[PDB]
Amino acid sequence: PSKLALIQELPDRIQTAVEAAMGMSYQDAPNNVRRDLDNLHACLNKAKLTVSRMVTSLLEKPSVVAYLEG
Amino acid sequence: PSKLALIQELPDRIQTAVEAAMGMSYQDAPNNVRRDLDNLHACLNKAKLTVSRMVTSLLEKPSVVAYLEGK
RNA sequence: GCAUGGACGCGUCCAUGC
RNA sequence: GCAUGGACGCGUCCAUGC
Repeated sequence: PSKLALIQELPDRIQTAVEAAMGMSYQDAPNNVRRDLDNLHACLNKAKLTVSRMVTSLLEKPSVVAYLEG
Repeated sequence: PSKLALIQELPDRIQTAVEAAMGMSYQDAPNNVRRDLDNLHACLNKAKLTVSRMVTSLLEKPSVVAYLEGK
């Protein structure tokens, strides 16, 4: 795969690494563990959004884009 | 794949999604582009570290592990 | 109270782009 | 000015251990 692709695929690959964990349910979990698992969801969500934002920043830099392809 | 395994695999599933981009070399690129891609690396290493620290912090809590296991 | 992890708010500084 | 990322400081909330 080309470098431009390597970066464009980041947000999705990360989507994949994480979808299983934050796709599981903890309806029976106690209030204190429910809060901790919710904190995990927030942590993953923020890592997901950050990478996503980072890549959008990278692909809006005409310089970075030019290099990634020629 | 139980709930416990589901969470234990995180740091690894994350390394996977990220190693391709991170193995990529850009040492032939211009200085400003080299800087942004270093910032990319800095950024991704922090995401991996945050998640790992989160998972470890979680798996050290007897209350949460008990739940994930099934007790 | 001490420490750890995360989220969030305020500010300082560094880099990059427009 | 705007945007993104990183470092640092201060503060708030949650959780855990002692």
